[PDB]
Amino acid sequence: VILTGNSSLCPISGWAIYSKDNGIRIGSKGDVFVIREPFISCSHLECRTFFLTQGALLNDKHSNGTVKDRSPYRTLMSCPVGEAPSPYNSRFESVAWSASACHDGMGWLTIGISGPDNGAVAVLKYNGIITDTIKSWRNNILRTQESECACVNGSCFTIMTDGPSNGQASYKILKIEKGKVTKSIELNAPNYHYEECSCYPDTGKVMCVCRDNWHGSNRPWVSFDQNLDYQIGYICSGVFGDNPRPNDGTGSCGPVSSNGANGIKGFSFRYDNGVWIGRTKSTSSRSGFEMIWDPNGWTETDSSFSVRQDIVAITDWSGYSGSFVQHPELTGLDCMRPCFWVELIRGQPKENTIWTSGSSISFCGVNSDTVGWSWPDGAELPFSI
Amino acid sequence: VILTGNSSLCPISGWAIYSKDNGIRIGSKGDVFVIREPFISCSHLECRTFFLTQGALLNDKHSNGTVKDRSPYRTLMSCPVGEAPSPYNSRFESVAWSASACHDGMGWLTIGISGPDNGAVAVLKYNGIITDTIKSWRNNILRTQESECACVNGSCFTIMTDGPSNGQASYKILKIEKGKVTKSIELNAPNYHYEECSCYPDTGKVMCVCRDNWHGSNRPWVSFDQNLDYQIGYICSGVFGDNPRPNDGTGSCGPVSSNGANGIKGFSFRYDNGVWIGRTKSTSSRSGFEMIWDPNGWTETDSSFSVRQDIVAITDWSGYSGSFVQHPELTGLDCMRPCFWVELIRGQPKENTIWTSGSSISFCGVNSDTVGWSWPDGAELPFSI
Amino acid sequence: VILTGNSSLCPISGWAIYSKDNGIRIGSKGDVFVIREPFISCSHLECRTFFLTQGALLNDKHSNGTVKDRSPYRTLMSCPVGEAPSPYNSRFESVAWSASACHDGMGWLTIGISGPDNGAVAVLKYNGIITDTIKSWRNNILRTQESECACVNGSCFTIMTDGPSNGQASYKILKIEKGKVTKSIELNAPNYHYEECSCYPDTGKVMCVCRDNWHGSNRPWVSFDQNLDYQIGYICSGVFGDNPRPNDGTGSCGPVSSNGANGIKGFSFRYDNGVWIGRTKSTSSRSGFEMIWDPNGWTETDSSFSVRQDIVAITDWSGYSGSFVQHPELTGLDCMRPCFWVELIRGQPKENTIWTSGSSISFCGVNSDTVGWSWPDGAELPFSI
Amino acid sequence: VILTGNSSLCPISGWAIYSKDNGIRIGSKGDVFVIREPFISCSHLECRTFFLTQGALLNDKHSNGTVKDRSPYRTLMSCPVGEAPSPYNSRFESVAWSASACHDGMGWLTIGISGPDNGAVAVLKYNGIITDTIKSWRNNILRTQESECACVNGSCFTIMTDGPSNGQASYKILKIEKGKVTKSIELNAPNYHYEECSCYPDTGKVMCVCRDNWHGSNRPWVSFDQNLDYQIGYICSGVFGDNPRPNDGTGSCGPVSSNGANGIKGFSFRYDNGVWIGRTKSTSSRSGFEMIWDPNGWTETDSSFSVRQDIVAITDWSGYSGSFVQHPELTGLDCMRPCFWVELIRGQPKENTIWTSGSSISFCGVNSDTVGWSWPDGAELPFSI
Ligand SMILES: *[C@@H]1O[C@H](CO)[C@@H](O)[C@H](O[C@@H]2O[C@@H](C)[C@@H](O)[C@@H](O)[C@@H]2O)[C@H]1NC(C)=O
Ligand SMILES: *[C@@H]1O[C@H](CO)[C@@H](O)[C@H](O[C@@H]2O[C@@H](C)[C@@H](O)[C@@H](O)[C@@H]2O)[C@H]1NC(C)=O
Ligand SMILES: CC(=O)N[C@H]1[C@H]([C@H](O)[C@H](O)CO)OC(C(=O)O)=C[C@@H]1NC(=N)N
Ligand SMILES: CC(=O)N[C@H]1[C@H]([C@H](O)[C@H](O)CO)OC(C(=O)O)=C[C@@H]1NC(=N)N
Ligand SMILES: CC(=O)N[C@H]1[C@H]([C@H](O)[C@H](O)CO)OC(C(=O)O)=C[C@@H]1NC(=N)N
Ligand SMILES: CC(=O)N[C@H]1[C@H]([C@H](O)[C@H](O)CO)OC(C(=O)O)=C[C@@H]1NC(=N)N
Ligand SMILES: *[C@@H]1O[C@H](CO)[C@@H](O)[C@H](O)[C@H]1NC(C)=O
Ligand SMILES: *[C@@H]1O[C@H](CO)[C@@H](O)[C@H](O)[C@H]1NC(C)=O
Ligand SMILES: [Ca+2]
Ligand SMILES: [Ca+2]
Ligand SMILES: [Ca+2]
Ligand SMILES: [Ca+2]
Ligand SMILES: [Ca+2]
Ligand SMILES: [Ca+2]
Ligand SMILES: [Ca+2]
Ligand SMILES: [Ca+2]
Ligand SMILES: [Ca+2]
Repeated sequence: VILTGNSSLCPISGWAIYSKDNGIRIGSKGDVFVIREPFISCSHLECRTFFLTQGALLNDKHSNGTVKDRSPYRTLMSCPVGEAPSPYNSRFESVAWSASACHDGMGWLTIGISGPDNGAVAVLKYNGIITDTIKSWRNNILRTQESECACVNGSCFTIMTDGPSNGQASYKILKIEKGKVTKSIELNAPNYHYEECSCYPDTGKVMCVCRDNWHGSNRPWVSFDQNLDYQIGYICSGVFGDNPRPNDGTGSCGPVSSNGANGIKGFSFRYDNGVWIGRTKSTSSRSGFEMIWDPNGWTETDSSFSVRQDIVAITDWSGYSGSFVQHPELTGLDCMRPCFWVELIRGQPKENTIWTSGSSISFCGVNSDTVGWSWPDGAELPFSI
Repeated sequence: VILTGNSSLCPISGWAIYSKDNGIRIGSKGDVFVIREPFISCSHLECRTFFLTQGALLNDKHSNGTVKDRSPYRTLMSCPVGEAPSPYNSRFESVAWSASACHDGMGWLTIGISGPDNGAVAVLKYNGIITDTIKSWRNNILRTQESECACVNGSCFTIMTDGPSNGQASYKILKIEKGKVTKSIELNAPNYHYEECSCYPDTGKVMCVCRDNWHGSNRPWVSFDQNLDYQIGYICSGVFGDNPRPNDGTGSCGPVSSNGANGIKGFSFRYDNGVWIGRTKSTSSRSGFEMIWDPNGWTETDSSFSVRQDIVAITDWSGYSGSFVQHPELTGLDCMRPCFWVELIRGQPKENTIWTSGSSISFCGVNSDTVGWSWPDGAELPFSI
Repeated sequence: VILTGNSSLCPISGWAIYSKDNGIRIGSKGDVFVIREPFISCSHLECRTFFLTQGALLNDKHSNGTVKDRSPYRTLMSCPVGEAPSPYNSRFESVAWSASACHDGMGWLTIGISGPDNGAVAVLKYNGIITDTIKSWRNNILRTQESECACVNGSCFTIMTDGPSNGQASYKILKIEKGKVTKSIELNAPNYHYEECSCYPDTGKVMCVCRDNWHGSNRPWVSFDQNLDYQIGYICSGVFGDNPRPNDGTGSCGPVSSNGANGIKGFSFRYDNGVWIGRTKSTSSRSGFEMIWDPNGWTETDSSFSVRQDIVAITDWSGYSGSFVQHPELTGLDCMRPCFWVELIRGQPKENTIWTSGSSISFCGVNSDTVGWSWPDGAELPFSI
Repeated sequence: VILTGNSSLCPISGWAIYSKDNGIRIGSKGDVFVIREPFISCSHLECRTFFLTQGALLNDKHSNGTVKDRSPYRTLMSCPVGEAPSPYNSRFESVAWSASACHDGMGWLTIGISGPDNGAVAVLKYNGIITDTIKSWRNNILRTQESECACVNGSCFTIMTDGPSNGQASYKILKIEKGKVTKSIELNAPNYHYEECSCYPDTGKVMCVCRDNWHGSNRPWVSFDQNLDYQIGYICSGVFGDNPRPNDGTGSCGPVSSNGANGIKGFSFRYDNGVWIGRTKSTSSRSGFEMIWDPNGWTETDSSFSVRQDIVAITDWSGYSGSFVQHPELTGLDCMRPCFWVELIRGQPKENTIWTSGSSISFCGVNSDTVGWSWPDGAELPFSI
């Protein structure tokens, strides 16, 4: 089976809860990795949670300093969806402080970036065997999606960035076939900033919705065909998607400068000229989560929208979010099912612990009845250590 | 293989012990979930224990407050029969504070209800993929079996309730095929109350024995064919099945009002006009367990019975109980084998720990020699936390 | 595949070490069951360690009182050979304070006895499904091998005892086919005492070597064909096999009364008129272990022997031992391979802990070079609890 | 599938990071074996880490004294590559204080040496069944590779040593088919010393690079064909490979006596007359690790080399290292892929803890971009115990 990736997104009305791992609550007692940057990806047979460990467990002195993003100890590992990530249930994937993974219908591609900030190297594996490497081309923190790559017709596609986090950087699309890079192109995107892209397949092409850490509080997007012919823009809705951001107002199809510096990984799904936006509830901190349906928000700049569905209350911590899909080959449906996950970050810098970790929740789009609620992390901090 | 469900219940003389997980005893030291509402269900290949976690482990501060029935942290998970439920041996099924599950011979159906009390949503999954949702229709704690659904001829069947726990509510039978609701019907049952049904297949139809929390100390039942043509009644025996209940006396084929409010999940198996009743030994607390064979107790109101088999002594805590079956496709027999499980609740509200959890035992009906004994939880409370 | 059981024992010169689980050393820190009565049994594909848990882990207060033999919490479980028995790696088999198990080439038979001392019941399972029960016929601690049953030509065979531990009791051979008892016979053995038989297949028949707890310091044996036509005797060698026992001297083909009361489970392998005897090194305590080849010891009463191979030094604790075989279907050999295990008992009554448990070692017979040594338990008692 | 072993080593430019288990960091809180002497070996389907436990876990009193090399508690076990070695994820292989293992395309061979120093016995298993034994022929610590054996065309090959660690000893090549020794030959190697060989297949033959503990600070090598026709020598490069060693200088094709006593297990890969040398960074302690490409270093004695790639900084502890290969049957390539692992030793004798253990990293050779860095153990000693 190679996944064809030729179907369009399923029609949906809302989001049904799919998983909740309670990883941090469980890790108070059990042997659970300190992690961050979790994401879900599926094959034609099953779904897995990928994550970047800190090479350490919760409620242990080695969790000290784990707010830090990059180290030689961080590893990409995976476990079944909805299970707490433990050394006893997790598969080792790669040594990595930035990662992506996806399944083409025949095997798992994993991409794990490690090494020094001035010369990092991405190691590509297919079926767990090294198949390629990509070295930093700007010598400034080579980095990738922290969510699943997108597979169409036997090729998989990702985005990598190298360069400043606070100014113009360099962005490339990669086409990968059985773990080997077969094509790449650099985005000609002066005045754009792309990080941590959430990319999905749709009708034989790929759409990515990303993070502008330089000067945009709306999200940049890039779409492309299998030949890497691409288009770029920003989501136009005045329902701004990044964190931090301004209050909702008049949007732009270029970067919205107000509160544009810094950011958070996120995602959106385009339906025609409309968009499903996942975002924090706070404009200033990584708190709460909600899904908003804006029926003209892909291309129009008003702040009007039609549906809001609560996911995490504003009084609870949230974190990264990302898209994942379930292909027809897995579901038996005739359309591409859209899903998403949310990372619930606990500890530093917002809480007075020695450590930082995240738990996860996930949802899938359905055309049937759903409900808003809050499904927060629920851990009681600090722990014994 | 779809399970035919066309066989009748095996002839039996008593109950042989099948499993004991010692979960709470083990959780004094190991990494074991805080749970409640466990149940067993089987495929044509194996048997599994399902349970509602509290998103926390025993002997940890996150076990605090786990007497509480519903939260966003509760998840439906499963592990092999007889094993302690741990994050290291348990599969994630759904986010849920009320659940059911069953296997049609081809795949697992799980039903997990989460969300707010005034608008809960049941998420149905088949082979782990969301296939349907059902929203609360009375906006008052949508809830289901907390035991296995029943499968006959490629369709599976369950009961859901919505409305008051202390007055007339609404009860629906659902027919589900590959995880999609294909038919439903509301019971016309004024003056009845149905919760937490224990439902089994028998001769191409389904029988459910349930809990009347409003005003019955005997148990209500509902039977139906594959078209959802149904019959309703209460078990007539004066050997009253609920907890609490009066002393044994003259029964009724409608609800016995004496000590009828409140209740406990339980089960019974009909054989002709007779009945095997599983019940607590105490009339006032969730203590002890016994099986009673009353050869005319399905339809006649006397308090006489023929056989009593001890399962848990009255000096030890019991809890919920439920039916499960082993189909011919699993056992190789020419009849449907009846079995049952018992939840052994420890902690709150009867013990003044910070937590509540349960362990489990199970038995299967045999036409061979058996013995009464007591197989209680055996944990020594409190733990370290 | 049904195992034919038609081959004869392989020629051997000594014993090569096969496994060591270090269970108690590991259980000082890790989550390891308190156990006793471990044994190994194999299929045509793999070997497993079976054991009777105490429903509790080491280094925990529930290990208190575990010198006690029988309780409702004890369960028969299994794990891979050489692994520490944990809730995270062990399969649940049956509720049991006495047990046997074996594989016929198509599936696992397990026999688990639980219930009260005056009316215990053995539950037989095949492929994990209950297939028969056997109730106590003397109402005095129905009990079985605590080692593997023997399979020949699609039937499996075991021995059960009911009656006094210090006087004449009742002994039956059982023939079991796909978990159903198809034949049984009571041994006509006045003045014999049979407990805890170690039984192996050989040339289409079965040989069992057992424990006389009444009045023999040599071991009783019983051999039989597939029709349960049997012969009985005691091992004649003056190299006495039980513990306690006298110093080596003149043996008997009936029970040797000197130091005959009490005993230990053990085994021996007959080769022609010779015997391989496994025994403790101490005559008075369960200490040390050795294998002795006595080339005429099956039928002759002298105390001469030709080979001794050290297994555990006399300064270290030993415990039960038992035979297991590896059939041609597993090994590819043209003969039946003899193997044995030893239980290394720690704690009560010899050591001042609240608990009793055992670890295990095992060996297989080879016709190649071997060496004597000591492979003791190695745990440092007491633990924190 | 038998692995042909007929391909030559892949062309490479450097080493891409393959795994990092963080075992000791994880064992600060989790249940992780005390180990040493880890090594990786692969089949046509997967890669596994093998290791010698001390029959004890980290952060527990039974870790006391584990600097000691040989005991009856040490066992050869295996787990998936990159996972912490735990009793909950590790398969038991053999009882062993010296070992090797490898897969011939059809099944796993394991070799585990246990017993006394004056008469140790190697137990050979194929698919987990004992297939042969080899006894000590010099009665002085029979010992083997502590890394994978090499398989070519259905036979597997290893080196064993018996005799002094500080003078002339005896060295044998063994040929093994389905776990049975089918041929052996003693090396005629007066004035050489061979221990702990790292052996790989290349073009239908085997090359081993070993440790001279007697009087060489360069490494000895032995190559042979399937008939065990052999050649011997020492690596000629003045880039000395052992630890301890003198500063780089003029090499020798025989043993370099300067600082020749003592040593460390290591490896090298021959390409034409050149060599890839893995070595510690320190000349005096087991600190740091680097890969050096010396394009004439197999046969020429100068100290010039072309490429140095950092692996572990000199400020951090390293340890043993060894070769492993990935065959074409696993990778789908047309050449034999060279890889290596490094053991990162913590505790005694360099740190004053009660215990000694190791974690591991591994790399594979690629003809694509790579980078030098440091991926050290990272644990913060001491632990709680
Ligand atoms: C333990 O559970 C109980 C309910 O059984 C909670 O009330 C406790 O919550 C704590 O105390 C209350 C009064 C309130 O201050 C709340 O915010 C606290 O969290 C709970 N204990 C803890 C420590 O969470
Ligand atoms: C810890 O290991 C050391 C070796 O590194 C042992 O000597 C200790 O053994 C104990 O002390 C010695 C002197 C002797 O009394 C012995 O019998 C003791 O066991 C060991 N410590 C412990 C507690 O086993
Ligand atoms: C590679 C790397 O360190 N990426 C960072 C990321 C990054 O700093 C910003 O996008 C700015 O470039 O931000 C964050 C973040 O929480 O904002 C986490 C990521 N951490 C990890 N992936 N480890
Ligand atoms: C959905 C829900 O909360 N169901 C309750 C159930 C319920 O309160 C009564 O049946 C009255 O309606 O009672 C009990 C109970 O122990 O009596 C446990 C259940 N808990 C859980 N399933 N979580
Ligand atoms: C069924 C039962 O309790 N069997 C006992 C056994 C028995 O007491 C003697 O054989 C005398 O009959 O002795 C021992 C023993 O250590 O001697 C352990 C066994 N314990 C267990 N199998 N649980
Ligand atoms: C069999 C044995 O004990 N081998 C030793 C090895 C050996 O002492 C030297 O090579 C000298 O002969 O050295 C070392 C070592 O760290 O140098 C570890 C090995 N330990 C183990 N394999 N257990
Ligand atoms: C914990 O981490 C902080 C931040 O890097 C460091 O400065 C501090 O020394 C650490 N504490 C210990 C005991 O290692
Ligand atoms: C431990 O077991 C003994 C022996 O049965 C018992 O008498 C004692 O009370 C126990 N201790 C505790 C605290 O349960
Ligand atoms: Ca921004
Ligand atoms: Ca709009
Ligand atoms: Ca009631
Ligand atoms: Ca009656
Ligand atoms: Ca005796
Ligand atoms: Ca003799
Ligand atoms: Ca623990
Ligand atoms: Ca040397
Ligand atoms: Ca050179």
